[PDB]
Amino acid sequence: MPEFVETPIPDVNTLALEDIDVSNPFLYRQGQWRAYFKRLRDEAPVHYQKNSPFGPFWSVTRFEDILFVDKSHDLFSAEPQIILGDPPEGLSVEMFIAMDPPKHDVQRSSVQGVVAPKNLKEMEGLIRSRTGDVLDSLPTDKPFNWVPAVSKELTGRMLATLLDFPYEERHKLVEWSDRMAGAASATGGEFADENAMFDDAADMARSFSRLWRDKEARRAAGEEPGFDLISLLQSNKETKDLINRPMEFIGNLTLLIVGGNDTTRNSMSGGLVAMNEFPREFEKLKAKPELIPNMVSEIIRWQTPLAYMRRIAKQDVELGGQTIKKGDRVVMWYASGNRDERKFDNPDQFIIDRKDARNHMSFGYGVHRCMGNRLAELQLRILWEEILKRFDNIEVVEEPERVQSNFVRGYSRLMVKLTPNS
Ligand code: HEM
Ligand SMILES: O=C(O)CCCCCCCCCCCO
Repeated sequence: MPEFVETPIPDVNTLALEDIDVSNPFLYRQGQWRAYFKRLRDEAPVHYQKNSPFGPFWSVTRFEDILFVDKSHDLFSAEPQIILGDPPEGLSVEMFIAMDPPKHDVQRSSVQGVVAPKNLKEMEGLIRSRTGDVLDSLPTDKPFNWVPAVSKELTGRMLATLLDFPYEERHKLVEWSDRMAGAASATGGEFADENAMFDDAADMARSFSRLWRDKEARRAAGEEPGFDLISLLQSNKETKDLINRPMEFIGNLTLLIVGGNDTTRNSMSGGLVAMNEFPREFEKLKAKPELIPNMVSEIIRWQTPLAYMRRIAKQDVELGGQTIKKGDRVVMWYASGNRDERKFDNPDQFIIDRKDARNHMSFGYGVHRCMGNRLAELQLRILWEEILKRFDNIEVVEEPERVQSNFVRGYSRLMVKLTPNS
């Protein structure tokens, strides 16, 4: 697993169509991703790259084509993986995000109760109060890094709540999730030490087993089950014994924590970046706070926290005037589709009252459409409500540092200065 070392990305018009390689995990940081995807959308909407560090792959970059691919599980498989590359040999974990129907459906239906409306309504007060306390704690006298202070802080707490994982150890959930989703061989991310991946897998399984048993014993001793996933699984006849199917046990708990880890964090960081590029939108918001839910959809579209999901063609498929061969990897570039002017007028503008913001494809479409979508939107809505209660302005004071990945579109440093109300 070689490290990816940053080099300057040239202008896309310097290249031949055939040599456009969008697997490069520095395209987002260097701010080249937009022009690169624009050339793909306009000149090669269904595009084969025969030569990449991850092997050959197709890129699908227009909004309508991505819908078709994502919705067509009869034609494209999500197995065995949904990142572009491969996980390191021997620590593939099976997750339903990378499974086809019918097995996908059974696994998803066994956990979906944790984000049912009535269950999210139970989490709401705790989300609000944490959000409030975090924001109350922030300094207003000087800049600070919003990423660890707010985005990661609130996210780590949410992950712990989802499993009733011991609160004081929540950092481990985030760490385990980062290392899994950031493997160099998978996404071109910064994690290239396979030993730490094996260590984490071992520790996770020890820690999740211990928790499962602890929660069984607590329930038997008469603690009321909570709104978490483990309580939910222990309530249903079908999942009461999930610990004895180790692959589904680890897979489902892992998927749930990875699912809302960097996505929600980067949505939280992202809206401040968008507000800084389009500061009028923040005045519009203060004047019409009822826009928050639509703004949340706009933040998610604009940021597009996951750039893609990957599929394999189950058979030959004609698309965009090209022939995708059975067995070929195909990458649905949501980051491109959400900036497709054929769908969205003024795609690169952040417009918090954009009429069709809700139609973004940041959550995908079809049978793998993000199961946590309402939980993400809930958290974002609450963040901005609580921001509006406290702050007349939120200024980004330094160019953000962006994460190295072809999959995560994220921020590691976001220096912010707050100005309180009165
Ligand atoms: C803004 C935040 C988020 C974004 C952008 C996001 C994005 C996605 C995407 C793109 C998919 C796959 C779509 C496809 O293949 O068609 C997905 C699946 C999933 N997400 Fe999220 N997600 C977010 C938040 C969350 C949260 C908070 C959770 C859980 C607590 C979560 C849990 C899941 C799960 C379980 C799946 C698997 C769905 C399936 O395979 O049926 N996500 N998410
Ligand atoms: O080793 C493996 O199988 C795991 C490597 C792939 C990591 C997949 C990350 C899943 C992202 C889920 C985001 C859903 O909101």
